[PDB]
Amino acid sequence: SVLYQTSLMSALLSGVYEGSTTIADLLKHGDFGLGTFNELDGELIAFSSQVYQLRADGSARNAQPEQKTPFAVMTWFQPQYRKTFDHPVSRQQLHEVIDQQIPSDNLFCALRIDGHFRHAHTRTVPRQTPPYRAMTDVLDDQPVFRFNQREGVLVGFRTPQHMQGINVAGYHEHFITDDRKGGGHLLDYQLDHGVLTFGEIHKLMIDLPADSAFLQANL
Amino acid sequence: SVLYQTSLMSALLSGVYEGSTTIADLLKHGDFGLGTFNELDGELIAFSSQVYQLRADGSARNAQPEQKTPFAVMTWFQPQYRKTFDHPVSRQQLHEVIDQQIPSDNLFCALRIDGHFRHAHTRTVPRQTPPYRAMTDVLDDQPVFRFNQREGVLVGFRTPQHMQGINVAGYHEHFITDDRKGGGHLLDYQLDHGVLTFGEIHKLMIDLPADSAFLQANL
Ligand SMILES: [Cl-]
Ligand SMILES: [Cl-]
Ligand SMILES: [Zn+2]
Ligand SMILES: [Zn+2]
Repeated sequence: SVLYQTSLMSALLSGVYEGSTTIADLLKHGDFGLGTFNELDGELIAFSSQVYQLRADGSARNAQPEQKTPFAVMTWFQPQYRKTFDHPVSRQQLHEVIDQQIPSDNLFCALRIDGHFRHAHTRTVPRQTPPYRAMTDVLDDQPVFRFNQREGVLVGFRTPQHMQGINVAGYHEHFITDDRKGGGHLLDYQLDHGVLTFGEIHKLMIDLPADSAFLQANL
Repeated sequence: SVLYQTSLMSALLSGVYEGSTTIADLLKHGDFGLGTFNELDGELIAFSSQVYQLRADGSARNAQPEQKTPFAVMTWFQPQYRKTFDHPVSRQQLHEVIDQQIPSDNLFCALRIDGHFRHAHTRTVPRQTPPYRAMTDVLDDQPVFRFNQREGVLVGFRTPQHMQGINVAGYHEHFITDDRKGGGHLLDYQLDHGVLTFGEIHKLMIDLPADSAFLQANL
């Protein structure tokens, strides 16, 4: 298993909000992952090669193969572990299960949950036009959506602290509903019951783009 | 071209001085590069699939395929640029030639020089036994070797500042003499005349080990 990363979080945060990488290009290096759309028009969630666009209004829709991303992380998901929960468990409790099984912070984890969420709180970036506001100011203004008692899918990664420059350090998780019409970037959640699958990943490929914005960015 | 990195500089600097990766394993992902030997017994230089061990006494010898490394960076060298110097040029002048041609700090460069060095100043780490002294104290005690008016080969990489956690930020260059009996990790040099070949690299593969020392290291 290889975590295949398109560009750098530092480049995204510097104001490089467009890339030439398509959703079809992402699915060449995985069936599973997360990322951002061109102009920061929400974020993607991918699992079993199905890709959805999650937008700031709490909506999900099928991603089109031609859509472009300035940043993404994909893998061929090959989980080594399965745990079924018949009783409610919080996000932080689920992370403790994963951290106990993969206690080295120096490895990546990929995690998926299929089940019934008591709640799933989401906040997703809206489409930006330059000159760009500070990301923290954009997030202050974005409403949180609260999915209550919903069946759905969670996709996430755990990133080592030794990667903080390059990627989201810690857990990054996205959510989509069973009907695939709702979801977002997760702030917190509680699983009422469902199945966790996850695995460790030892290999990271970083693919730096050629666009002039990336090349001329100050990192 | 892919820069293939075995482990992390942060893990090496934390005191993880042994890996299970062999020189033969390194040559599976390149013909060119740099790295460190188990127990920090000097450093390797590799070019056209020839690999040499450079030790603290200023000696070079052929590396054996079974020797192990805790850290290395290798590539299939595919230079896009060639410049011949008929007149003396310093290391810092040569770097200016490369930086002008590949002005984005956000890309990697691989560089090779074949030619006659006015001087090549080297300092190479000696074999360490735990408990380990601070790397800065070890370097303070290591003599500098000065190669004067020698034909030889330089191998090096330029690492983006956006990678400082993971790798040597900036230029990392090693030197070996024509007779392959002398060389080391370069501090400074001047080329009297010779040929520079170099290329940009957009892709980095980081391969994290499984040994308990790496997994239990604090990074
Ligand atoms: Cl709620
Ligand atoms: Cl000298
Ligand atoms: Zn997200
Ligand atoms: Zn060196």
